[PDB]
Amino acid sequence: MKVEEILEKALELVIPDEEEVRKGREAEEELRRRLDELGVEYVFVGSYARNTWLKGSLEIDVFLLFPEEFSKEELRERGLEIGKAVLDSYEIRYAEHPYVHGVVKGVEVDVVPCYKLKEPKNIKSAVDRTPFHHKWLEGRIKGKENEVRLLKGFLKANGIYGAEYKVRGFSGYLCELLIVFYGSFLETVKNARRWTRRTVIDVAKGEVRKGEEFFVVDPVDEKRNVAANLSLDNLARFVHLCREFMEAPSLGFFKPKHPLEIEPERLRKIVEERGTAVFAVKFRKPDIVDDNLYPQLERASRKIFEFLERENFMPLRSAFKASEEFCYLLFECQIKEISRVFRRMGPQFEDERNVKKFLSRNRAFRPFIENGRWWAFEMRKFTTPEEGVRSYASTHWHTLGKNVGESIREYFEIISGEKLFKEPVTAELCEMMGVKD
RNA sequence: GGCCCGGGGCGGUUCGAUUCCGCCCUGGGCCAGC
Repeated sequence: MKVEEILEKALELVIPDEEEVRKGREAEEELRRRLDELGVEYVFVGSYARNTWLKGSLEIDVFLLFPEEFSKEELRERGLEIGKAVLDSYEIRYAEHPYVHGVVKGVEVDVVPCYKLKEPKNIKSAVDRTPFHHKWLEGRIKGKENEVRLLKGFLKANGIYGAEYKVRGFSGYLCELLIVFYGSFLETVKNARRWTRRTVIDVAKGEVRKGEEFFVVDPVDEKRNVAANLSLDNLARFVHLCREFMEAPSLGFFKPKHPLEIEPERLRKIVEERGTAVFAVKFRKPDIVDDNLYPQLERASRKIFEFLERENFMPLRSAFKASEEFCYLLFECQIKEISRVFRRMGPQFEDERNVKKFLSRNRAFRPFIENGRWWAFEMRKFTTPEEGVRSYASTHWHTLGKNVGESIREYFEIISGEKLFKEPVTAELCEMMGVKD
């Protein structure tokens, strides 16, 4: 029930078992031969090449080295030809440039084209930098592979493992740099508790300093921040997570939490107890990749949240969920209904010119003075949050992300009441309201 | 696609807008993809 005790039990959940390892080995061997028969110049990279992959995430990464002088077109075409001839099954994928994904003797494989270069400068795509990251990591991580797995298991279990937009957490590469720096999972965790939003971790200089933002400098390029996409709040959840684990080590820190679903009836009662306005904007999920979609759901959610606050509906928090089918932007406000009348600030009494224009507007109520300036009573076009967002979304669809906005323009609706509790959003709502138990 | 910085045009709203809500062109930086 002590740190060392728990970590020994944790390796069991993070380290791949013999069969998963053997399987991976037989795929590597078979893949090596198929490539050598074609006399292809390649290099194995990633967590599989450095035996640092988390149990259950076996995936082999093969990068095809190409002469610096080739056109990007050659790399894709020849790269496609090679992946095609060497994979049991294939499928083109797309990052900054297209590549090939597939299977070999049961395991997931990525056949990626890149330039074989000496010295990081002259890098044309992120994929060119990968081989360099690999060379730097291969000699320094050796011997600490399980410290990397324990760290990965910890972040994954707690929903902040990857660096893609759906997570905004800690990439694999970042985890290995963290181990090379701190020496182990426990040391990483012990020190992370002292991290601030101004921390700068420079692996190459073996230094830690104060910067303007959380910055983990890439050993292979000092101008690159490896944790660039680690969100501020995620950085915060990690720090607090380390403080907790060191205070009461548990195996539950490496185990994914059960969705702990709640019956909608109880949900309704809680929204009743809160006396707030809870609603969602439902529309169709545009057919695009998570990496383009989630940042859009974030913008759309934010723009609307801001509309709600300047409109005085006192928004508490927002959320959002995607599905195969639709997208939901969730909201909770403190004001279910606001009066129709509100007060507008006018000019100071001395301003005769502007006071006159301020009174020229025929209004239903006749303005008044207070503290030296005129004020007017005006009437709102809407008096409820839902009613406000129907207006906002209908006319400001274009500011909600290129795709999400285009979809909301062609269709959207606002759900509330029971009708909401029946949509695939009860989990997001529970996280958004702090529902506990 | 999203984020940061900067140019040139507009619409709306307001007593009053560079200053709030937004739309066109447009220069550079960065992020995810592995």
